[PDB]
Parts: sequence; structure tokens; C-alpha cells
Amino acid sequence: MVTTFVALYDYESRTETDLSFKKGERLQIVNNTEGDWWLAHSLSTGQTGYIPSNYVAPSDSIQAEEWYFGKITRRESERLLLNAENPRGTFLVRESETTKGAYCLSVSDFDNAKGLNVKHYKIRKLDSGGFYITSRTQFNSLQQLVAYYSKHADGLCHRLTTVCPTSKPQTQGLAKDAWEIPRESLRLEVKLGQGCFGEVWMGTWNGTTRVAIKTLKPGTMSPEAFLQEAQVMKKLRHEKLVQLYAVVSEEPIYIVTEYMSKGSLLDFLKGETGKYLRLPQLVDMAAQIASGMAYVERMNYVHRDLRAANILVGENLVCKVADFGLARFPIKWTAPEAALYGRFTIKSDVWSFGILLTELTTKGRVPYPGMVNREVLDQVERGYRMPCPPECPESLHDLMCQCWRKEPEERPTFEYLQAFLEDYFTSTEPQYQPGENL
Repeated sequence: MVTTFVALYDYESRTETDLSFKKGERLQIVNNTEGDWWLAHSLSTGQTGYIPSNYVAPSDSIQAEEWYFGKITRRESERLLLNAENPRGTFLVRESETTKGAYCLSVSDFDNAKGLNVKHYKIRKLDSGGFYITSRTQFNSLQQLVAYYSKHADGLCHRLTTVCPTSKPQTQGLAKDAWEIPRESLRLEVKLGQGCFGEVWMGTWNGTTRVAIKTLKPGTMSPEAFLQEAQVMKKLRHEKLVQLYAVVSEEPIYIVTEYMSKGSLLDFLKGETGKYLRLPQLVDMAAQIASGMAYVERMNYVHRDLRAANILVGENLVCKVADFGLARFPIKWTAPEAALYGRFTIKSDVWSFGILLTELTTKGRVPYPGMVNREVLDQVERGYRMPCPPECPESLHDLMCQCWRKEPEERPTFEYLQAFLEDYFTSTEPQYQPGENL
């Protein structure tokens, strides 16, 4: 039939042909084919229009439930669950990444020895159609398991109390078929930064939506070579990359992306924000950046300008790779063969990541302290490399030295760097609570 969907978040209208809704509103949708915007009809308000498809789930599905987070990893479930204000027994249900087919109940806990921690309980999918954590207490569905452990601890660490708070996500695109937008639809209001290609502003699209807008001085790039680059970038879709929403293509080129108010990593390492970062948090930020770049690597594309100034920070120490060097002077981050011969590859990005690692372990200090752009290039071509920073572990510097091999083909992959940094204090995230309480 017409499928009835339930809204998972509020959504405010942006254009003349999309549809406002509130969390829990049921919407009829006839063609729910894979896509980013669907045509909906509300049976509450009678109103019609396009809605972002990641804001709804089929009524009566496990995806319609507030506590089902789906394809989130153990890392990222712990990022949300370890938010220090939410009480003992805050929880979510997700898929297991250790064992295919199986689910996982992740619950915040607290102990006098270990403090605030997260416990993970394997939810067995009985091959005949049931669910359990222990085989003495079985359930027909995940929602009966959760209804149950909300009243009874019964071998869990805590009774399930509060549904894990998440933030309402981005839509994919600003609107159904919005890409090349008119300059009039953008209001540049607040200055975020200035660069060697353009300015970065905070503004609004259509009066309604917060966006970030990056401008590029005319002459940087012919709009055609730019537009070809921007649609490659538009195809990229990852939790650890900033989304490119829209573009003003004529000259002066605008690039419209997701605004992130906490700002750059570079500014975040410094001062009041960066005085609460310890090694564990800095290694966590590096691992997220490596995740984003591992996707870029998988997608056979290139950043060309990776550094802490081009990483943006979100809630719970989220880091996203931003400002792709689509128009490619940060010579201190540029691989020798990239600066000398114009050879920008995923391998020159690996070099830049090594330089970004010294920024993360030095509270944001500038690379090659006391060298100028010309000095660095000639010193680096001689084989010079920054020494291990004070307060940086020798094994993180060993990682930097692998990133800084002279030959691009001896530099490791972003898959390797992600694995290394996710495993650093030992982890692909393997620890489940056994079945042996009351």
C-alpha cells in the first residue's frame, strides 16, 4: 500500500514545497524508493510535501523506536553514552560489529573504582525468531526485551532508565534537487575566518536554515573545473566528513556546507577548550579524522589540504574533515612531492595527517617551530623531520615517521592509521558482559 511512516525528529519547512512535521507525526508515503527526499502526506494536518527520508521510519518497525540506533559502532555509542550528565542506566540498542546478525544493548554505568563507564550486553537473535541476553529470559521482539529491562535489572548492571539523547541529524541536501542555488538565497551574516583562497562565513539559506558559506576570490579556478570537483565531493557521505550542501557556481564562487559552531580543531586545541584534552581524547580525535580519510581513501578521492584548521569540532568531541582542497600556502603540511611536483594523492594526505598528529599532541603549536616556508621545503627534501614532541608518546611519533616516509608508496594507508589509533589503548571494541547476576 501507501506505507505509514513515523517522524523520528521535528523538521521545519525551508522551501515552498517541503513539509513541516513534529516527532511522532505519522506520514503517508507512496513511493519509498532509495532517495533523499520523499513526497509525504500528513494525516494529522492534511498537509503535503517533500520530507527528508532519514527523519522517518516505517510505523511499527524497530527503526521507529527512540532507543534503536542501528548501525552505530561501539566507539560512537560510548561517545554518546559517556556524556557525564546522563544518569546510571542510560541506554541504546544497536547492531553488533563483532558478530554479524546479532544486536547489542549499551548501558551507561558507574562504579567507585572505574567511575563512569559503558557496559555492552550481547542480544542473541534466536534463529527461530526470539531475542535474549540470557537464555533463561527470552523475548519475542527487541521492544519486549527493552520494555522488560526498563522495569527489571535482572542481571543487568542497571535497570534501563533513560533513552540515550542524540542530536537531530542533517538532511541530505538542503531541499529536493537543490544544488546550484542562486546567490540571493544566501545571506552571509557572521565571519568565521579568512584564508589564502577565501572567507568563511556563518549565514542562512532561504532565511530559514543555518549554513556555513565559504567564498573564493575570482581567478582561483574556472567555474567549470570547480563544478566538476564539487560534484565528486557531493557524492561523499560519511559521519566523519562535513557535508557539502550546495554551490553558487558563477564567479564569485560560494561553497555551502554544514555549520559547526564549536569551530576548528586548531582553535579547539588552544586555550579554555584545549586545557581539558588529555591523551585519550586527542587519540580519539585523531582516530575519527583517520576514519573520515579512510572513507576518502576507499572512495578513491583526495583532500589536498588536511590540517587541524580544516577539522571542525562537534558535540562530545566529534571531529569532521572539512574544507576539501577542491581548489588545489600551507607548505608545512604539504608532502615534498606534492609541493615540488604537484603530485597530490591519498599518499600526500597521509603525510599531512602525520603533521596534523604533531598539532594534536602539542596543543596546536605551529609545525617546524622557527622555520619559514622556504626553509621547511629544503630541510624536508634533505630528510629532516620534526622530532618527538615533549608529552607525545614515542609510539605516536613512530606513527608520524611512517606518515613522513620520503617515498609515497612506503607511507601506510588510512585504513591502517584508523586501526592503529582505534586500537591504541587496545581496541576494535571487544568486551561483552557475561550472564551471572540476579
